[PDB]
Amino acid sequence: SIKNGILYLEDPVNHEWYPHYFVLTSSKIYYSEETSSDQGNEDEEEPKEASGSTELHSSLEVLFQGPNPAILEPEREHLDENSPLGDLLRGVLDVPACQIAIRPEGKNNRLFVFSISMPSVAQWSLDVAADSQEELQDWVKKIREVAQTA
Repeated sequence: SIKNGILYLEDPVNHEWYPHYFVLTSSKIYYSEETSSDQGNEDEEEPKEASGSTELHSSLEVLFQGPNPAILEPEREHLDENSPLGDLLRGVLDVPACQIAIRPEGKNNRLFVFSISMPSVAQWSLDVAADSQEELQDWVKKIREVAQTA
């Protein structure tokens, strides 16, 4: 995961720019719709909860899982750790075999839009736009940076 942000894309659902999540790996491109899952595990439908006269409550253990809690597993660093479990990739592609094409005049009120296309897949043509003109230009350079090193 070298790059991560909210990149736009003409969704086939309504054929229009849609702000969907986007990820960039050293040698791959991922994308998803982003579900409504975000720590939504604190609301159970029950006839009111009830606490007893017995419980626990320690301290100093929480701080041992704050400042970089990924140190108690010296197996891999800056790698695909818990990727296929705590993210669930919806889409994937190969970045080291495509050709980007910045477009200073996409369409439908979109001057900043770079269209992608691989010369060895099926004459395909993708389109993506970044809110920040910098993120857009920086995104293209990255695709070329990972492609030039893969």
